[PDB]
Amino acid sequence: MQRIAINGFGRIGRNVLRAWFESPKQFHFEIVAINDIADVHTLVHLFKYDSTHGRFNGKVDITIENEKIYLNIQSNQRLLKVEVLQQKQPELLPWASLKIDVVLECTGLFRSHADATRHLEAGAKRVIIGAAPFDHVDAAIVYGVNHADVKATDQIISSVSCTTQALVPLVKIIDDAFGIETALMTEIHAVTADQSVLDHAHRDLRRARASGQNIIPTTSSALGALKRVMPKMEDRIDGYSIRVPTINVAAIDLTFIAQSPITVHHINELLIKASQTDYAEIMAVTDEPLVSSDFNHSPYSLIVDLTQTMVVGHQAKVFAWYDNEWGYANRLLDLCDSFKS
Amino acid sequence: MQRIAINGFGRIGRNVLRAWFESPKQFHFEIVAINDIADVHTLVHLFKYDSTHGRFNGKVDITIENEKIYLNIQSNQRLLKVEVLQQKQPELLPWASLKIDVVLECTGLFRSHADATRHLEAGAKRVIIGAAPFDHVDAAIVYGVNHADVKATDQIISSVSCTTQALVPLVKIIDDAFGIETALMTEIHAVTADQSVLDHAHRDLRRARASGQNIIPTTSSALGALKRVMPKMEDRIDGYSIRVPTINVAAIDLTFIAQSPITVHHINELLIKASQTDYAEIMAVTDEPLVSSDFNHSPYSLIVDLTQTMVVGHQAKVFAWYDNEWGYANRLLDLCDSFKS
Amino acid sequence: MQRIAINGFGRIGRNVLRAWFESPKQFHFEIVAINDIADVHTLVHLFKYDSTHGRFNGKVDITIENEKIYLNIQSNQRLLKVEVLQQKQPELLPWASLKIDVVLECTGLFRSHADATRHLEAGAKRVIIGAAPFDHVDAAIVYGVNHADVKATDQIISSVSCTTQALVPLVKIIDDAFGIETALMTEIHAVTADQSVLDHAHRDLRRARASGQNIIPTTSSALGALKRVMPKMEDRIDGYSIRVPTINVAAIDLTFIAQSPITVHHINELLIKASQTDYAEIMAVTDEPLVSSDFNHSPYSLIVDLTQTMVVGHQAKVFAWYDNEWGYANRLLDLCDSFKS
Amino acid sequence: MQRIAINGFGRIGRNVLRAWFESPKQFHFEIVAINDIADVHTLVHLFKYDSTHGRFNGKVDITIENEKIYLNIQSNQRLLKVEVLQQKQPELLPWASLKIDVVLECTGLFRSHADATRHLEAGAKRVIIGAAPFDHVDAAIVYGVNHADVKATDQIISSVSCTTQALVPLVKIIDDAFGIETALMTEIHAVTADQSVLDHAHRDLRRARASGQNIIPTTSSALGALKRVMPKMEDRIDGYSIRVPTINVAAIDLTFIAQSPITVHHINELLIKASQTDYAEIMAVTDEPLVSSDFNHSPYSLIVDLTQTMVVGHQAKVFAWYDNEWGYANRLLDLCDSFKS
Ligand SMILES: NC(=O)c1ccc[n+]([C@@H]2O[C@H](COP(=O)([O-])OP(=O)(O)OC[C@H]3O[C@@H](n4cnc5c(N)ncnc54)[C@H](O)[C@@H]3O)[C@@H](O)[C@H]2O)c1
Ligand SMILES: NC(=O)c1ccc[n+]([C@@H]2O[C@H](COP(=O)([O-])OP(=O)(O)OC[C@H]3O[C@@H](n4cnc5c(N)ncnc54)[C@H](O)[C@@H]3O)[C@@H](O)[C@H]2O)c1
Ligand SMILES: NC(=O)c1ccc[n+]([C@@H]2O[C@H](COP(=O)([O-])OP(=O)(O)OC[C@H]3O[C@@H](n4cnc5c(N)ncnc54)[C@H](O)[C@@H]3O)[C@@H](O)[C@H]2O)c1
Ligand SMILES: NC(=O)c1ccc[n+]([C@@H]2O[C@H](COP(=O)([O-])OP(=O)(O)OC[C@H]3O[C@@H](n4cnc5c(N)ncnc54)[C@H](O)[C@@H]3O)[C@@H](O)[C@H]2O)c1
Ligand SMILES: [Mg+2]
Repeated sequence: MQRIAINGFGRIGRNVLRAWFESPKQFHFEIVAINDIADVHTLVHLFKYDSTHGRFNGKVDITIENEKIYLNIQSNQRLLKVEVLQQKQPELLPWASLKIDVVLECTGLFRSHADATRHLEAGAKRVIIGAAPFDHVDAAIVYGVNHADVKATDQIISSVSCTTQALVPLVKIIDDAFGIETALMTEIHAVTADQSVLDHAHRDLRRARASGQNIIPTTSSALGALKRVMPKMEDRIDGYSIRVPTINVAAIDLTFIAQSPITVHHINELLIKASQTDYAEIMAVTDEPLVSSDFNHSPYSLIVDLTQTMVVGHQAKVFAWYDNEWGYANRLLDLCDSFKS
Repeated sequence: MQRIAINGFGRIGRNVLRAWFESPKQFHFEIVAINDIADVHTLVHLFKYDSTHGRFNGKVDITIENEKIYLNIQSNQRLLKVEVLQQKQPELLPWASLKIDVVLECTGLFRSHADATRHLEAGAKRVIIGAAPFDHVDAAIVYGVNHADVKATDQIISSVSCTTQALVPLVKIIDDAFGIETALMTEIHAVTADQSVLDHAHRDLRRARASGQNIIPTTSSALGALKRVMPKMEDRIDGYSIRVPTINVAAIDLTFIAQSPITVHHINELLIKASQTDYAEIMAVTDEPLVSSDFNHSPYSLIVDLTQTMVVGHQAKVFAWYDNEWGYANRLLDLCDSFKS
Repeated sequence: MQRIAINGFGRIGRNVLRAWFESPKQFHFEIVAINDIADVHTLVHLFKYDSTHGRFNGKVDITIENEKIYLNIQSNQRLLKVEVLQQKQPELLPWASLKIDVVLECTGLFRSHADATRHLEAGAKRVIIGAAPFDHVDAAIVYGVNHADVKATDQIISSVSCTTQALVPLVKIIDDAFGIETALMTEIHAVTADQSVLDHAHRDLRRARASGQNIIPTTSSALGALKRVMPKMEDRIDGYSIRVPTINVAAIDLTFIAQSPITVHHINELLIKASQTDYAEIMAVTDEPLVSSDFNHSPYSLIVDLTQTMVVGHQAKVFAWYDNEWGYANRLLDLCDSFKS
Repeated sequence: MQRIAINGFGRIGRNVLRAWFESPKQFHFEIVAINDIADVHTLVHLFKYDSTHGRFNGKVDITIENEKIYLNIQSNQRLLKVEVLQQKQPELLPWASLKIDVVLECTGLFRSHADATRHLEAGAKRVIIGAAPFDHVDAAIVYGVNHADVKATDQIISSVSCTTQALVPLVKIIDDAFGIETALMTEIHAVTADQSVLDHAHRDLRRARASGQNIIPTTSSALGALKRVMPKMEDRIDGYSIRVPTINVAAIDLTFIAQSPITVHHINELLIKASQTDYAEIMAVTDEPLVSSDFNHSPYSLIVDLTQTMVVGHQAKVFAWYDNEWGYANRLLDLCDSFKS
């Protein structure tokens, strides 16, 4: 019965903890610690009150022992006691004391294989970097696709990105059935926590601009990450992302060149079958006239909007929605649950 | 000189009149009447104050004369005296007595050949439908591409849409140089007037949804319209539009298969060259990391963002911005100006 | 028990029906009919999918029995079967046939005593106008304040407005304990369905302006409505509303002159004591550092934010939140429930 | 001429530089240096492209002479050569060499007398802190009210806040005419650069919350600041600020108890006369139904909205708009100009 810790109690970290309590299936592992540079009182406040996902439907108590700070959290007839830490430098964390089996690295600041190793030094056995790899990882994993390819010897793992976890299924499903010559991705994405309120100095001159006022083209880490999960598609895939002023939920627009005959009907039927069989854990398809809000708090890795499917000659476009926060958080727990032996 | 009337004093109609006063170049025609179902005081207020384009830099006085209502408008060293009408039925408009050469039909309600002809019945010599054709038109015109083909028998002209005026040049330039087998268009567009503030009954169930809260995929009239200007593109292009919570400015994302070798470098050089020569009146290209608000109040039909160009194999993506209100308005003025030398 | 109909399935009508299913209290009456000008498929879609309140957690099945349309709705262990009408004129509705005890009039168009009685002609026994009075009503009711005052002969009742149901308790509690010489109200309010997406002709020149871009001061009906509930406050109170770009939830800021000694502590203690006793059904008090989204889907008529209370000399300001949709809907259900024997 | 430096090239600093170029009448002093922690290319990009105020109508060329970085800026028939620094510690800046007469302190981080004096150590003869006094200042100045009270020996000056520069004139004008017993302010203010895009750890739990999604009550420095400027009003005035999802422009809502007879007419007439006589430089009054975006890029410290004025008994509300960025930036330049140039 494994022991998970979360480093970085932000949009992803907090949602991982909520999704644990809200899941209709109880997970076999326990989350037993969290860390963030903010104090516990700020953390509990933000865990309880969320502008995107609403009030946490449960009870949180804070316990100060002589040394340690704990949360006692109850919801949906489940209970966790969760040590809270406030240590900026992940090597100085007490992962050995706490017997931590997996650390979920959700800060965005420790994606290098070196930085992820800091958690290995502090005592943890295994790290899931919750982002695209910066350089080296023992594996890059998309739950529902290649999670069985985790070797019990692998110690630094990447759960890639929200975008990746939606792209890879699409690419795999379509490449297996029709063959993909090349494809280009357009992602339309809600604002993210690293953007700016008003125009302000920032590393990226596009993300420096007022996030509430602009359509903002930007890079996606998803293409680099898809190469690692499917090296057979090197040089065959590119794309980018566009930030717009919604609070949550994203869509992927994938345009590809088929290597065999295609119709709108054949593509949709294939995606329906995939969703009903081999991918039913992470994938759904709808034909209802829905918009982004309707997928807020959806646990799926992608939801294909089949009415958007288009074909001209050898070229086609498919479209899928996903909750970039709730889908990924759920896939993190699904991944941790897959290590059970 | 020519005598222009404007039917429907909305986003487009008001921006047409504003752009006449703001144009660096005076036009060789006059706007002599406007018609709306709204009261003159409402129209003058909205003409003077605009949430998108700022205050009209000028003065407006209402006078009554012979029981007719006029606006006297002074700005940028020009004055217009403009009759104001309030007739919901085009056939009952006094175009014959006003000696109207051109009606700009900007209501959205009279796009059919028969409906547009009502202005002809009322005595105007020529209508421009400020929208895509519904059924039939004498001619579908994109200024700077095929405005020279207008013949004196073309009485009902469609100036198509914002999107078509950006898409048609892109397709043409690229098809002429490299050849397009097929292409798919994704437009990312600011909210439009016909959308909803909150979820509300509406003919279209996606545009029924709260416009400030959602990413909303919907149809685009632009592909139908492009096919009327370039019939050879039938069955070779398709696309769709996405509404997002910004007030103004749109982007087109065009994905195509080239029929000859492409690189990013070569595509960009072609588009730059086009912008300097044959399409200098309507088209610019930038290489700066810009966002939508940077194009607000730009008069160009399109501004290629050369930093977004991508190529994999035979497949490319190009990206261009436009102010969907100010570009189109200026193109309506340009079209009228071309009607007599 | 008792049989209710809803005329107008908009933000209010739809949320009344949702709130029926969601209420922890089960109500001893049934909604047996809805009427809108829109078709049933649009209505069901909007009932199921909401940008503000999320997906309805339940199922709807549309059946045709006779030539009558019905919704079979199941949620929260509860079930209703509701006839669906599409009649634009209330006198033509089948209320006598259906044996309607109470019509909830939620269109906004039949607020006058004459228009409302059309339901009574059509066969309904009692109408509740879900809006401030236009001219005369038999009674103007704030649930939890003066609902005991409904006479069995009262046939045309007004449940006033969301703003009125926050304001009246506040004014009453404070005037009763300390005395209010005069007071002024500033409401800060989310956008409402009658506002504009872009600058558009509108009867109100302020509400003509782009609702996602602007702070928009406008009128509030709550002052007239309050004066019908409390005629003593004629000439002693005024105020206005400011619309800002949020989707739901509002706040009242009430500045009053006290007729007797006041402190922050004493005002807060009073409001707390009222919330715990005579007003526990409709009122809460918090001292947590919360924001508007934290009150979305709150059923309270008002939640006082005690940290905002200020006193200078004889002048004070109190501040209360409310979900302007969900509070009002629940108060409508509470009012209907109060009519039982 | 007099020689000014800007410390902190953000929303205020950048607008100060733009306002220099845009002012119809040329200022007779020059801005010769800017310092920020961000790289010069980021600074020049943000200076040229602004989501709120549009593109700079000018050209900027970056030059390296010696080991010094210079901005050569040309706009509106005016030229400046501006050294760019990147020194986080103000004691280390080369103000002695540059013979700086006045440093505009626009970072928000150096508001204490000791912090501001670091600029004096570096050789600057005078500092204007562009914010409320933190501990002590030689003078707290509202331009147009008490800028004449500056002494030649005053070295650390506060120009207070945008809010204070609107509040003080109102309080003063109304107090001088009718007498204010007490007053309470509500400010409705656009989002600021220190807020959050999504729910995020922050020192302040309300400003932690998604700024595009929420109404957020918070504190204002203006009340403390007004006390420094007008000591007689100790114990007579309080208030607070509310952040809402617009990008720029704020309003003051001021409720006061008057010590002599008042009417709406008399209050408005007073404010109009004040604006035409003693306050013409900094104040305007409108009687048209305007909204926030109509004041974007307005240089006034306050524009009174005479249609909002209300009176009940001895109590009154007045309402004023201001562009929080452009007003304050203009007032900084005017205060510098008041020292002679
Ligand atoms: N938000 C999404 O939609 C999404 C989806 C998939 C993956 N991701 C990835 O998740 C990661 C985090 O993103 P987020 O949206 O949760 O951002 P966030 O800013 O909400 O979370 C970052 C958190 O880390 C904390 N923190 C900062 N420095 C720290 C340190 N030294 N030690 C510990 N905690 C520290 C912050 O206080 C904060 O709570 C990134 O790699 C991001 O790319 C995000
Ligand atoms: N705004 C854009 O981005 C854009 C770009 C290109 C084309 N268009 C097209 O322009 C047309 C108008 O769109 P808009 O954005 O100006 O919309 P709008 O709703 O702002 O304009 C419609 C106007 O027509 C008036 N009107 C309605 N019925 C009338 C009647 N019977 N007679 C006279 N006036 C009447 C209304 O009062 C309103 O002023 C549409 O066909 C639209 O597709 C819009
Ligand atoms: N939403 C709020 O915050 C709030 C709170 C209190 C009171 N109110 C009041 O309630 C009323 C309705 O407001 P709303 O927000 O629900 O508006 P809405 O526009 O969302 O709903 C109006 C509904 O009435 C329907 N309708 C129109 N004409 C009809 C007819 N002849 N017969 C039947 N149905 C018809 C429309 O199709 C629509 O579904 C207004 O008077 C409003 O001021 C609103
Ligand atoms: N924006 C408004 O409406 C407004 C109005 C009145 C007063 N103010 C005040 O003006 C100040 C600045 O606010 P702003 O809106 O310009 O914010 P901002 O964040 O846009 O500007 C701050 C700037 O300072 C720079 N900076 C940070 N640390 C620095 C350092 N050590 N040395 C030099 N430069 C450094 C940052 O890179 C940034 O460019 C604050 O005190 C604010 O309250 C703001
Ligand atoms: Mg909106």
